[PDB]
Amino acid sequence: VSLQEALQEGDTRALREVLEEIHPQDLLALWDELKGEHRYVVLTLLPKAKAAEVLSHLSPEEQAEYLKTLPPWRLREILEELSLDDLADALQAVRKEDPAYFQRLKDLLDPRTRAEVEALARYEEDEAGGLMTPEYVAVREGMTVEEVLRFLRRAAPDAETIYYIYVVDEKGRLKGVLSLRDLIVADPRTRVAEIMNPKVVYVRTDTDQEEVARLMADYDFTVLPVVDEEGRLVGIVTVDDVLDVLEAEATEDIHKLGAVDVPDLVYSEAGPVALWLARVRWLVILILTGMVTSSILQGFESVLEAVTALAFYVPVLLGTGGNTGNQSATLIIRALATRDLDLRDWRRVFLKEMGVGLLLGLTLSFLLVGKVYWDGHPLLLPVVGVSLVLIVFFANLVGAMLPFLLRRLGVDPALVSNPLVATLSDVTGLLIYLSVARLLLE
Amino acid sequence: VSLQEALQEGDTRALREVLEEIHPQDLLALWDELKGEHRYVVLTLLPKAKAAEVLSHLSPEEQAEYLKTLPPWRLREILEELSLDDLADALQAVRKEDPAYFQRLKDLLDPRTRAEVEALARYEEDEAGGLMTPEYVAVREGMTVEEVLRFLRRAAPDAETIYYIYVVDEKGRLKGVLSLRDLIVADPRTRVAEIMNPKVVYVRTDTDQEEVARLMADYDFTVLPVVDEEGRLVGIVTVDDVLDVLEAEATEDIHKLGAVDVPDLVYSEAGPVALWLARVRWLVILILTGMVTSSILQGFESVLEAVTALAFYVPVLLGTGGNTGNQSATLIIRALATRDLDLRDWRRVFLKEMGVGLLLGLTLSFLLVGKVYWDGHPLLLPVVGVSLVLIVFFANLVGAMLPFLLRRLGVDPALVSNPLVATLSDVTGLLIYLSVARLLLE
Ligand SMILES: [Mg+2]
Ligand SMILES: [Mg+2]
Ligand SMILES: [Mg+2]
Ligand SMILES: [Mg+2]
Ligand SMILES: [Mg+2]
Ligand SMILES: [Mg+2]
Ligand SMILES: [Mg+2]
Ligand SMILES: [Mg+2]
Ligand SMILES: [Mg+2]
Repeated sequence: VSLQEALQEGDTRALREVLEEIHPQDLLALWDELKGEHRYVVLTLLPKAKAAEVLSHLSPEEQAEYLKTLPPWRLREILEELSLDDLADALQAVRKEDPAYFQRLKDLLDPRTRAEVEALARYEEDEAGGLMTPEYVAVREGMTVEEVLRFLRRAAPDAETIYYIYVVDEKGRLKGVLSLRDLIVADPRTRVAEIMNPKVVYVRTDTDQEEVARLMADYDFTVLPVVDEEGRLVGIVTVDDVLDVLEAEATEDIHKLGAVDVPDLVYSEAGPVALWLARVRWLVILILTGMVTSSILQGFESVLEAVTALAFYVPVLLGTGGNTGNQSATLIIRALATRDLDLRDWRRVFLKEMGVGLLLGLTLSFLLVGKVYWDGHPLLLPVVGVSLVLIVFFANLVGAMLPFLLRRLGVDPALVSNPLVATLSDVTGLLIYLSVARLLLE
Repeated sequence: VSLQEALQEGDTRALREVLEEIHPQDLLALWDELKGEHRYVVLTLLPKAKAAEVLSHLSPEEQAEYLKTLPPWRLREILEELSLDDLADALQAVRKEDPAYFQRLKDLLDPRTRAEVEALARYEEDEAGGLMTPEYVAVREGMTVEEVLRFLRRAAPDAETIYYIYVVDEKGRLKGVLSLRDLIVADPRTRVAEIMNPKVVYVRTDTDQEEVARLMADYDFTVLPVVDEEGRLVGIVTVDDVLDVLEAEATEDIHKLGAVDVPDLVYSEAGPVALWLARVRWLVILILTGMVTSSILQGFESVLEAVTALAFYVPVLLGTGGNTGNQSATLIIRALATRDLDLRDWRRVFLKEMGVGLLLGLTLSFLLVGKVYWDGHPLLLPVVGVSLVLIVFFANLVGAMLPFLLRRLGVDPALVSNPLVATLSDVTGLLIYLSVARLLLE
């Protein structure tokens, strides 16, 4: 963290001596800790490589932000020494802000590369496309080892990775892998179609990130081959590239465990007006059904004017019944995602749960009713116990069987938030404290 | 999914023709879909490799489970053709169940390997140790390229990975990397200390998984070098190995967003008794403070017998106030984790939020109070609006400033669940509907 010295004079000499011995990340680490001036000045000095990298690892918006400021003499320079896949996605960041700057800034790009990027924008950001890089290593089945090792002796600094060589026939279709770990021990005269592997795993141009992701986690890979409608090899996907697709779809899920329902969402980047518009979309439909909570507490007013001396027992009661429905749904929901359990594993849970439900209800009842007495209302004390428990159970069995419900209909169970619960757990959670009090007084 | 044929006869011939052409994973996929008999019989047929693999990818308990049943003539067989790191962790799985079987089963292990694993158990399963594998590639600074490429021509099938060669001096200390991608283009006569990289990133033997994980996501690596107290290179960590550490610490986090507070937790594996003991640890402390919710609704009974005609407005009211505190805490909590925001970023949120809070409260008030009239209680209609709003705000500002609170004291913010909120959001959320009704009647 000494860089903050060879930069205060705004010279040239003492600065360049640093922007060559420090790793891109160190910078990224102290980047959001910089000033609108230093940054605007550093992203125009580090070498072609470093500058490019440090950019691809910036918020999509923070990227296009410095693609409108940075001097045009460096644009046609960075865009090149910048990995293609990282570009494609990054280049798009701009489009969400300036549909013109795109068409224009795009020209600064060499037509030899542009035509390639003019194909990675046609693929969604969900499917393989928006992740696959064309800079791969592809050989032919009718070649030698001494030949492939010599083919990589060159064109090695122009391919995302030469550790996994793919094989394709004349028509361009894939038909086998070829670990370099093998090209090193094999005999220099051996054919390629004899050390290769015909049983190759792949991913279609259109496969949800999550899906693609999973494969590289089970099959313990690091490089997945992307194919097209017919079967031609048109791109590869790196692991450090998908290692993010996780934290992303991971934070997208932790998010939908609240109201917050917006695709890519960061925090430091979003004015109060922004959070508001989204957060309040949900917070509202939620208090539409919750509204019915108080409307029903009305229909049963006749007998309620009798439950006059009590009813103070709807907070602790309707809440604990909610907390339950949560743990339940939480646990099952993530499960459905971790490929643990399934659409066919619902019976098995329904049951398994009934046990935990009535199991808890009892431990809890002893606690609530133990004080529902000591508090000062020994009168009608069954309404409390019979309900808390008759509910904790009825609740845990709701949040537990709901997530499945969605999947049976095709919908990210993550949608079944905690509040969607702490609400429907108030709806039904009340009707019980009513019949368990009405037909407990006549 | 044809395997279910060459297995019904319980023969020998037609079965082994399958357990040779089927990938380990296909099996794992249909493993939890098998019977206590087929499994117990298949894990004794597949070749040394496949059988070993399929085991390392099984719940820690489901592992040690089949290490007490499987025939002893296969144990000293699997435990060998089984990667060391995966063993270490796996062999421990047994220890949490049988402190004897361990000491014993351990014996079937070749002393040459045993002494190696008798060192991977002294490292926590949180720290690097429980993840680092000793089967790495380490060379010396004073060697050539044609020499390292020739050193890998052999001992290639006994190293976790030879794609990233590490350099160390005579005393065994690390001092540079060496990408194979380089050993391929460099001149066969070039020394090692001239194409290597002195600026190497590393991880100490004791570094929380998450921490070690992060590195391999930023520096876009795939192989991290593990060092010891002094600085000697004693192990490496694979990406596909850490790619899990994520989904793990990822699901540990989504879990702590409820009561569910237990380290490694799977679902299919946990008798209602299991879930119960943990889930109910939290659901209890939670309804200890929630208990206070109804005890306070008492202290204000004198004025409450007055609020007879009403008070049915505590469900929709105290709930929406809770839903708010959730979105808040959820968003901020995950942020603290995504390295977005910080312990210094508390002021900027407190403010940013005041806006969103009072912003929402109003949108919401319009909704609640719009019906608090049309419902049939136009009388004292301010108690509803003034509170809902005076609360939505005071709630969102709680769940928003709570996660930081813990971090200021060193505690995984994830602990601040949603229900921990939907409860404290009931405590304070009430006291308001009281002063906003008591000093609104005199
Ligand atoms: Mg894996
Ligand atoms: Mg990439
Ligand atoms: Mg998605
Ligand atoms: Mg999801
Ligand atoms: Mg509640
Ligand atoms: Mg930890
Ligand atoms: Mg990364
Ligand atoms: Mg490993
Ligand atoms: Mg965590």
